[PDB]
Amino acid sequence: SQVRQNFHQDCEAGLNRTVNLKFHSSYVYLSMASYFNRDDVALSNFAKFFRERSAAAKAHAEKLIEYQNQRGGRVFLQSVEKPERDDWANGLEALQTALKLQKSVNQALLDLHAVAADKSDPHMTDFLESPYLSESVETIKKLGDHITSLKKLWSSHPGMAEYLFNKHTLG
Amino acid sequence: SQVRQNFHQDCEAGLNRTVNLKFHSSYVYLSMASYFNRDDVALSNFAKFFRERSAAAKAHAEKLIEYQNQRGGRVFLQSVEKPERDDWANGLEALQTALKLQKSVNQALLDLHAVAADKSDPHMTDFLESPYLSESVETIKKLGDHITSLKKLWSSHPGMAEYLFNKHTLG
Amino acid sequence: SQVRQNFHQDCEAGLNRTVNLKFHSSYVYLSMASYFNRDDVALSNFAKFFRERSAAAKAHAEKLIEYQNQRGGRVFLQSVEKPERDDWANGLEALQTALKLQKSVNQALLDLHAVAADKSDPHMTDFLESPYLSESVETIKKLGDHITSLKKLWSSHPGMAEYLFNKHTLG
Amino acid sequence: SQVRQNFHQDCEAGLNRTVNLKFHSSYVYLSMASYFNRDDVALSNFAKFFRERSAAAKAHAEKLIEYQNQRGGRVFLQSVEKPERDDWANGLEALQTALKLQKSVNQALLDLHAVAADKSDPHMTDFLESPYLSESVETIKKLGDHITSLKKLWSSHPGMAEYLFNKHTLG
Repeated sequence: SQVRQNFHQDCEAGLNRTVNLKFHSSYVYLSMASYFNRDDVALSNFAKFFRERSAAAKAHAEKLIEYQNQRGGRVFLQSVEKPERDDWANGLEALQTALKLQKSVNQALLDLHAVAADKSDPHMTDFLESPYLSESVETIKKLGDHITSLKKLWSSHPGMAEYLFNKHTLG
Repeated sequence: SQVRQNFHQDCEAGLNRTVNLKFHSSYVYLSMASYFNRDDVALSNFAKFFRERSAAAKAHAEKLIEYQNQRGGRVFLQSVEKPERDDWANGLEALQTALKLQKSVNQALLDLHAVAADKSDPHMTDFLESPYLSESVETIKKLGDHITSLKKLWSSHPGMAEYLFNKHTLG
Repeated sequence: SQVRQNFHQDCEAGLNRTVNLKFHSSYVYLSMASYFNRDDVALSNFAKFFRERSAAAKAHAEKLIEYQNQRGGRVFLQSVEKPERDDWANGLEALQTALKLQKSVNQALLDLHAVAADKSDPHMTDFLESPYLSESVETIKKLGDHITSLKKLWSSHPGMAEYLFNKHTLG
Repeated sequence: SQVRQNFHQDCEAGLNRTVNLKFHSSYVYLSMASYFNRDDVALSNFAKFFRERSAAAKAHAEKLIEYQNQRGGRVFLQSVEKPERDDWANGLEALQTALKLQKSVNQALLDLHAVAADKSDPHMTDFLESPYLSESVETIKKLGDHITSLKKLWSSHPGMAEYLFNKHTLG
């Protein structure tokens, strides 16, 4: 590539692994959004919340693909594995699964950053920091706050907890 | 009728039965709306909800009457039977009665569609599909969602369940 | 499902197969869009065109998932297979691959329609017709027109053909 | 300097070398812009393109001079060497010369970044990353895309290639 400069193979490969990871997350959230729209779950604002997370993860995957092209790397897409579950039990469990998902995606981004740093690629570390690393920690804080608030309500009544939270926090 | 063309007697008769069915539904919802406005029930948004369903069913009956005229059939109106109850117990029971009502009306519309299809009347099947069959399934999904949400609250406290739902969902 | 009515298992299953098919198409177009953004291909309007097709297929998959929920079926997501190629050769070949892709997706939709018809589900046949079947034939006609125009230019000079078409037709 | 803090001599010197490099680039592009305005070349949009690159490089040199003052360093200006050529042959050759020029300027910026990093100067690495390193890679990608598009047309007819590109891409 006539454009390629100071772009290491390990950074190119790591970038391709990270887009698959982002697509996988998006698919997971899509599953959650669809689950909450079921007539027997009926929590429209939980669904909306996960639909937004799904869209955000997908956009991230797309921007990482664009970055690959801009640096002169070659995009290699892999199959996207289905979510681990089709039934997400309830709103608290879905929220907790999302926190763990976001934390593992954050770790992958941290690891990718470390490779760019080790390879002395200031352009990539800069790109990874804003907005990827920053959106990650914000989302993690928001999910953590949400889990705390829902847990407090859960202790009183789970039926009412989900209904109230869906309305006052997610709405 | 100089206008009549490819309009079978069975479709004409079925159409007349369906308008009575629509008027009967409207009357049922009117009864529900009035019940929720009682000083000892006092759930103004439940009443409003059933008042809208009543108006929608009535409009449907009117449009079916117009369709009969447009195709050259003759309208025959029958007496409208009163609702089965004057007292609807509570908000959950009223909602459940409505789901069953909507499902039987949906079935009648499906049966009517099948007769039009069997008689090779593409104009009538098309007319029945949009908006009749489509509004039917949307209403059924909404009522199902509503019953799920109210049932969750019911498990905690029925008194509070109705008050909250009337305010946050129906309002 | 309290909402389910006149919804056959075969229609429910077919719907789940079709969303995977739609997601697979979207992924294919994403691959094409990314390929055209490579510094050694550089046909920004071809990329834009495939990016739009990708977004359209994804939206379709999402609406089919919503339909499943509305009828009371249960969504089961499967893994999304990667595109068959990472390198798409050129603009004419990418266009020809898309026509074949659209035609097979159209066939799957026709087959699904036939199952709904056989099961006497007027709601589903109606839903499949507009906008799914209609967007399909429009896209197929547009792709066919595009292939004809590009082929005419190709016969003179492929280098210039892509550059001109990218600018005057896709731009 | 009462203002100087955590500003190493090597970073101060490197900054002065980089402004000369930026001024030299600007001068090179000025030469290219003037060449394309010759009555015997007459490619007004190629000239405009190089005129913009010239202005951008000059602005960069000016901002680096300001940075030197802000950190308490002392600006030392050196003579600006003339471009290596007065005649740039054609549009493809000028474009290729620019890619190589941008890549060497990018390397100098990467080297400067590495010195700041080694000296533990987070303010300077941050300043170098945005917008210097980022504009560099964007320009390199754009020049690469341009060379690809022009090369495709060149294979058919160089006379027409320049005329079309000057109009459809650079215009």
